[PDB]
Amino acid sequence: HHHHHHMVHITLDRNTANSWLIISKDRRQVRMGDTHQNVSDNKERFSNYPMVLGAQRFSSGKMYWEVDVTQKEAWDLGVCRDSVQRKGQFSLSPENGFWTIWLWQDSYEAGTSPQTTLHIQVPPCQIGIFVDYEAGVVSFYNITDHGSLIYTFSECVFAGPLRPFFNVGFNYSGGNAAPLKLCPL
Ligand SMILES: OC1CN(C(c2ccccc2)c2ccccc2)C1
Repeated sequence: HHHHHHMVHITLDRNTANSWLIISKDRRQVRMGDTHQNVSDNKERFSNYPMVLGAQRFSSGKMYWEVDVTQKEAWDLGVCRDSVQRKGQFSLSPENGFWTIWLWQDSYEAGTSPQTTLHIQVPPCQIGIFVDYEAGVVSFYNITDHGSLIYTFSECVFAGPLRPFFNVGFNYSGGNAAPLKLCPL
């Protein structure tokens, strides 16, 4: 892929984070804490899952960023509507305003309803996410495997401003503490 030149500088929005997350000073890394991180509750925070949004809002154009997923057993990545539900249980689906992929129990899947099996030959250490707002496209690329395509959502009905979306996953196993990191341009 030759999407690199629509590169945008993404930072994380502390105010949207689940109360157990730790966001780095530079707002480019997030990880699961071992407790409540001593923040007040607010209506923006994802309550049930270890999720956080990027600060940037997109309503036009083409945008590209990269995320490091090294050493993690579980995570979700992609974009979502600014209007997504924050409290209680919900599925990741385009009907609920999410365009995502994930790793879970040694398989990769796209967040369709129902979920779609992904075919990845080289487990990725870094993921590229490309959004074309006008075309209605969200695509995922395997940076570890020369940028090979992972998945394309097309005919997307965004229905509002989009935000970068992150889930660091639970760490019941003790093998998923590693952070998600926004990679430099
Ligand atoms: O793995 C769980 C998280 N741990 C907490 C904990 C620590 C001591 C006694 C009981 C509980 C905790 C760790 C660090 C900051 C605040 C609380 C045990």
